[PDB]
Amino acid sequence: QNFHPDSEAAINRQINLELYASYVYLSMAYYFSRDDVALNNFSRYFLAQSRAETAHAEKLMRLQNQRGGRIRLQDIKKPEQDDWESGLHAMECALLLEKNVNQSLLELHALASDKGDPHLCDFLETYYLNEQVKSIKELGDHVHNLVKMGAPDAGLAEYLFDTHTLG
Amino acid sequence: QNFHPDSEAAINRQINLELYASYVYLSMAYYFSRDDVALNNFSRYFLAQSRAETAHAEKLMRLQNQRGGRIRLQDIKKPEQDDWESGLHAMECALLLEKNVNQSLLELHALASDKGDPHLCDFLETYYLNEQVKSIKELGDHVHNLVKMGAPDAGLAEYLFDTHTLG
Amino acid sequence: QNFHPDSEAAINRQINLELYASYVYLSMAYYFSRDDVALNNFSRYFLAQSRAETAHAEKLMRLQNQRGGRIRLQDIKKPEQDDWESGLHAMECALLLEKNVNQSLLELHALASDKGDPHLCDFLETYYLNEQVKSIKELGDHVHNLVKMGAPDAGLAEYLFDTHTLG
Amino acid sequence: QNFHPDSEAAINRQINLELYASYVYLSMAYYFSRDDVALNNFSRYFLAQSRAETAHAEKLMRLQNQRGGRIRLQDIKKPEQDDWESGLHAMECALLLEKNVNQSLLELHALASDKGDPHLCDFLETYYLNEQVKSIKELGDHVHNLVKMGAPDAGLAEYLFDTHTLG
Amino acid sequence: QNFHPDSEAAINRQINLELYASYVYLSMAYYFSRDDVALNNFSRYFLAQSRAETAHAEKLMRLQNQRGGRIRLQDIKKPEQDDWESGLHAMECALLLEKNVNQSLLELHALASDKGDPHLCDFLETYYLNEQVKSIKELGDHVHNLVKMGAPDAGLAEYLFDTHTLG
Amino acid sequence: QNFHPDSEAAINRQINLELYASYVYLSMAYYFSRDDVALNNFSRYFLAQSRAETAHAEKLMRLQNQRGGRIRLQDIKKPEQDDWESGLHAMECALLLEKNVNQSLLELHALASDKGDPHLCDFLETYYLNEQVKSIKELGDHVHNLVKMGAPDAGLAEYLFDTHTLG
Amino acid sequence: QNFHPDSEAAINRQINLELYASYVYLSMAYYFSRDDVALNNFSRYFLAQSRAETAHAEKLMRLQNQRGGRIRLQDIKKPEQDDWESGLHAMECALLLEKNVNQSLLELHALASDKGDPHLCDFLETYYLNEQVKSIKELGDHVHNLVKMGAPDAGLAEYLFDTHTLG
Ligand SMILES: [Cl-]
Ligand SMILES: [Cl-]
Ligand SMILES: [Cl-]
Ligand SMILES: [Cl-]
Ligand SMILES: [Cl-]
Ligand SMILES: [Cl-]
Ligand SMILES: [Cl-]
Ligand SMILES: [Cl-]
Ligand SMILES: [Cl-]
Ligand SMILES: [Cl-]
Ligand SMILES: [Cl-]
Ligand SMILES: [Cl-]
Ligand SMILES: [Cl-]
Ligand SMILES: [Cl-]
Ligand SMILES: [Cl-]
Ligand SMILES: [Cl-]
Ligand SMILES: [Cl-]
Ligand SMILES: [Cl-]
Ligand SMILES: [Cl-]
Ligand SMILES: [Cl-]
Ligand SMILES: [Cl-]
Ligand SMILES: [Fe+3]
Ligand SMILES: [Fe+3]
Ligand SMILES: [Fe+3]
Ligand SMILES: [Fe+3]
Ligand SMILES: [Fe+3]
Ligand SMILES: [Fe+3]
Ligand SMILES: [Fe+3]
Ligand SMILES: [Fe+3]
Ligand SMILES: [Fe+3]
Ligand SMILES: [Fe+3]
Ligand SMILES: [Fe+3]
Ligand SMILES: [Fe+3]
Ligand SMILES: [Fe+3]
Ligand SMILES: [Fe+3]
Ligand SMILES: [Mg+2]
Ligand SMILES: [Mg+2]
Ligand SMILES: [Mg+2]
Ligand SMILES: [Mg+2]
Ligand SMILES: [Mg+2]
Ligand SMILES: [Mg+2]
Ligand SMILES: [Mg+2]
Ligand SMILES: [Mg+2]
Ligand SMILES: [Mg+2]
Ligand SMILES: [Mg+2]
Ligand SMILES: [Mg+2]
Ligand SMILES: [Mg+2]
Ligand SMILES: [Mg+2]
Ligand SMILES: [Mg+2]
Ligand SMILES: [Mg+2]
Ligand SMILES: [Mg+2]
Ligand SMILES: [Mg+2]
Ligand SMILES: [Mg+2]
Ligand SMILES: [Mg+2]
Ligand SMILES: [Mg+2]
Ligand SMILES: [Mg+2]
Ligand SMILES: [Mg+2]
Ligand SMILES: [Mg+2]
Ligand SMILES: [Mg+2]
Ligand SMILES: [Mg+2]
Repeated sequence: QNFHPDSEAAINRQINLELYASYVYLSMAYYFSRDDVALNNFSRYFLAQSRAETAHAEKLMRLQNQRGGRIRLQDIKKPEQDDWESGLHAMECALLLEKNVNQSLLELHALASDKGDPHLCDFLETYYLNEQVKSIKELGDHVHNLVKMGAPDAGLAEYLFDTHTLG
Repeated sequence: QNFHPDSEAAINRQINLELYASYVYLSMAYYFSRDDVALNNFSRYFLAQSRAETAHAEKLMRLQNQRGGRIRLQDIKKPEQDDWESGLHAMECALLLEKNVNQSLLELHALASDKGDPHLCDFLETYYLNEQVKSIKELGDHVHNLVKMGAPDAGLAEYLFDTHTLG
Repeated sequence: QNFHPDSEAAINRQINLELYASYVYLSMAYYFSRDDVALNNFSRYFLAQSRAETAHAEKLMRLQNQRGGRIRLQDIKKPEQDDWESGLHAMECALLLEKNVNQSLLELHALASDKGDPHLCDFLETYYLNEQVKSIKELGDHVHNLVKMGAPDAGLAEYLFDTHTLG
Repeated sequence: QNFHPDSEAAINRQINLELYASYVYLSMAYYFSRDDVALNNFSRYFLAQSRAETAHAEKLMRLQNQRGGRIRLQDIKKPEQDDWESGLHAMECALLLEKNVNQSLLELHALASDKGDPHLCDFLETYYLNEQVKSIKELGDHVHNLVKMGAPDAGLAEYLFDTHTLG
Repeated sequence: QNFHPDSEAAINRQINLELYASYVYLSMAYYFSRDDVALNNFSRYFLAQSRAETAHAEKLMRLQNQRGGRIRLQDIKKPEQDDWESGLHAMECALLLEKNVNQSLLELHALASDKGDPHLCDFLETYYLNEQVKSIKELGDHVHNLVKMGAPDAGLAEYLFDTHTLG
Repeated sequence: QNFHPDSEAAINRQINLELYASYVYLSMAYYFSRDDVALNNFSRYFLAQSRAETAHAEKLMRLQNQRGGRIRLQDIKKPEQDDWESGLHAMECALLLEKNVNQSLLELHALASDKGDPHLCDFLETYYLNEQVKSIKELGDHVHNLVKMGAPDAGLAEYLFDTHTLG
Repeated sequence: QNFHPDSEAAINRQINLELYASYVYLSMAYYFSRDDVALNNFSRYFLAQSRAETAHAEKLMRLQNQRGGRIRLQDIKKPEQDDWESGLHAMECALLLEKNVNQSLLELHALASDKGDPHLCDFLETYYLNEQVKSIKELGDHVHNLVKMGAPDAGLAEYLFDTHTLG
């Protein structure tokens, strides 16, 4: 009922994007536990983000079931890098990822609005759009502090941020 | 130390296979919560399996870090089906998946043995090989009961199994 | 005192028979946990019976010591089958076993009576004869329900009995 | 999977040997509660060993089921003696029994290694090989103390050992 | 009802025998607290036996009342010795006493059986015959340990038995 | 049983090496509590490592006893330095020590494998090989952070590491 | 301040002697857990002594740091024997060791007195001299009881001492 085929397909694309985001954060988490990086609170922070993205994907999969759509899964692409370079660079990449996921969600909302699907609009507003705003804000805060502190080249910056903000 | 490049690569392949298994089980979980399947304990059972496979993948990623190897992630391929057909068919597919993952782990163990890597052999024996045996046994039990009960065509079989064994 | 050599020997034969019964039930327990049988409550039920028969044997061994007799152990023969065929067939075999053990106990009681051994008669009446009656009754109940339900050929019967009576 | 027929048969032989060990210890337990031996802590010690051997047998029976093998039970032979002669002699016989069971387990491990069965090797290493080493050590300790104390001919030795080490 | 005069008289004889046994054990208890014996746990052990025999006598007196018989008390004869010689000798005398009391109870049971008095037979089987078997076994155990330890001439034997088995 | 003389000797050499490692860490602990070093959490960290190495030595001494080998102790050589120079240098020396101890353990495992001693192989895999991997990883993490922070010449680096990672 | 170079060197010699004493007691502890000695409370007693000597060494190392001295470690020599012969012989060797350590401490006190170092004198009096007196007294008590009991040749003596004084 009131579930447009374009919306079903767009939900499936968003599911894949959320799973991709989860994979990016998983990669980041295990980069920070390398013996040549060893920033354990950066690691835990990104692991927590990874698990949150899996929950984001699952809520959309539940939505598809609830609305009578058909979940169509696609390959989860590997992240763009295996070496994330530094705490600052990972934070900057996460910030860009969240902005890109946000743009996809806003396009999905525009599609739902065009199709007159208020249930889908409310779902996105309730569980996704403000979560994205908060995440983009948090990551921007972290990027700003790391830059001001002199990361990645100032030897104390990422260590101090790991042990005081993320710990 | 004592970490052969062939082993590093084989660990990365096993990481990908564990993530694939997690994805298969996630797909199965959300198949069973469709409005035309609606077997909620099959759904929860496979969701729990999915989360266990993610843990399997993470332990190998930790092993790579601990040994000084480099994690190299690859695309997580989508599962072979989106429509898993029945509770019995999903159980049979899970059984085959676990046997295939087991064969990969036994090949990894043979490689570790050939390279004289007792730490890697013990890691596989401690966390993987018996887990696989138990999982293959459990799934075989479930397949047998579903077949004997008359699944998928006997209308009460999958429902009764959902509500008594998996619930 | 008042302990006839025929009674000493008959007690030793009964010890062996109780140990045999324990072995039969152990075999049954592990038949029901095969991956092609997988009736876990049948398995637990027969395992509990096995442990009870070991206790039956030990009480007779204690009796021999208390009365000044000499325990003389013999081989414990393997059970008649390794494949118990079905839940119904195992229950029917257990019923026959308990009737046979009961007949042996009643012959032992008749011998004790003939030898004027009231301590031995009371021992059998107190710990064995009513236990056997209760066990034969319980197994007869189980056989009747399984037969009426359509076991072994009705696919739901043994499963439902496992999950509702024995569970 | 990866379960060699020679291994299936060797597991069945080991099951029988563990059940035999349990029977030997049961015989010993009830020897020590004779009115002409009356060493109640020797009795309890060997009864506890008997129950441990039954658990050893059951774990192998479970392994057979888990791996898809077929349990094939054989007669449990009676112990070599019904009169165990003394506390020292029983301890010496138990020590020899455990060494013989250990040799059988090491042959089983060598077979599993030859067949490339790391799951079976790990199973034996995890639950059997160190248990055997500890048991052989404990029994050797007990034999040494009993010999030094003058057992069986020094009238106080077995009594004092019963009441201070085993009690 | 169904209470034969021969049984009434035999119950009265058994009452007297139980009271005699209580007196023997009282004498033994106070022998072991002499300043030239001073085995306080032998003393407590026999005092406990004395009190148990008084209970045995009282239960028969209650039986007489319950059945409508007439209690006819007789002198309680003094024990055969006032000097019980040693811990071993007292244990051996207690063993003989319990065997003699057992023979009297078995004769009483035979009389009750001949008179068709199942209530009296059951009373003896329930409260007397197995108690006697257990007591004869316990005393035989104690005699055996004391003999093997070298009592009464080995200076440490009775002391060690007092402080470890009876204490 | 199955305990090769070469293995007995190699175990004794490993005992000595573990005791040496304990001594190195004890020296390091008391270097960091000098009035001209005064890094109390470096001190506590290395003291904890010292106590862990003593436990490593004791477990091998117990193994020798359990297997019937003869412990043969040798002088514990003093550490290579009394002045450990800096927090970074001590961490780098500890890392090299643990790699050297690891290589000795892997040689011991290879010897045990060659001699067909699965109990010894499992002992090393269970209690030593993964402990070494974890320790080498931890020390590598610490070295990396100290280097990146600018230790030993950056005046705040070792102090901050002491007070945030090791405290 | 007021810390003479002769005192610094003598403290370093005493550190080494305390570590040697700890090693002697460690050797003794593991002698008593051999399968041909098996005196578990002798073993625990000497293990506790070993740990106490390590604490004695550490307190002197702390003293060196507190006073601004330089700890200079030396090899810890192996104990004089690996086979300690008997419980009595080990106790006699421990008694001689403690007397020798006491003489070294009294020489250290005489040196501190000659150098006008009341802090060092008080340190020795507070933590070492009375501890040594108590230890020499305790070991003398143990030697006396073992000798009087007939150790090592009286088969019950060391066993009884293990189970009553040290247990
Ligand atoms: Cl908000
Ligand atoms: Cl921030
Ligand atoms: Cl900086
Ligand atoms: Cl298991
Ligand atoms: Cl099942
Ligand atoms: Cl149906
Ligand atoms: Cl009833
Ligand atoms: Cl029923
Ligand atoms: Cl049916
Ligand atoms: Cl152990
Ligand atoms: Cl012992
Ligand atoms: Cl003796
Ligand atoms: Cl009883
Ligand atoms: Cl006794
Ligand atoms: Cl004596
Ligand atoms: Cl780990
Ligand atoms: Cl770190
Ligand atoms: Cl700085
Ligand atoms: Cl004092
Ligand atoms: Cl003492
Ligand atoms: Cl002696
Ligand atoms: Fe998201
Ligand atoms: Fe996000
Ligand atoms: Fe897995
Ligand atoms: Fe799996
Ligand atoms: Fe029975
Ligand atoms: Fe039965
Ligand atoms: Fe066993
Ligand atoms: Fe055993
Ligand atoms: Fe009585
Ligand atoms: Fe009595
Ligand atoms: Fe170590
Ligand atoms: Fe280490
Ligand atoms: Fe000391
Ligand atoms: Fe000392
Ligand atoms: Mg960190
Ligand atoms: Mg690609
Ligand atoms: Mg709106
Ligand atoms: Mg809203
Ligand atoms: Mg977020
Ligand atoms: Mg349902
Ligand atoms: Mg594809
Ligand atoms: Mg292992
Ligand atoms: Mg699993
Ligand atoms: Mg079931
Ligand atoms: Mg046969
Ligand atoms: Mg029964
Ligand atoms: Mg006893
Ligand atoms: Mg035979
Ligand atoms: Mg054992
Ligand atoms: Mg006394
Ligand atoms: Mg008279
Ligand atoms: Mg009694
Ligand atoms: Mg500090
Ligand atoms: Mg040197
Ligand atoms: Mg191995
Ligand atoms: Mg470590
Ligand atoms: Mg002992
Ligand atoms: Mg030397
Ligand atoms: Mg002391």
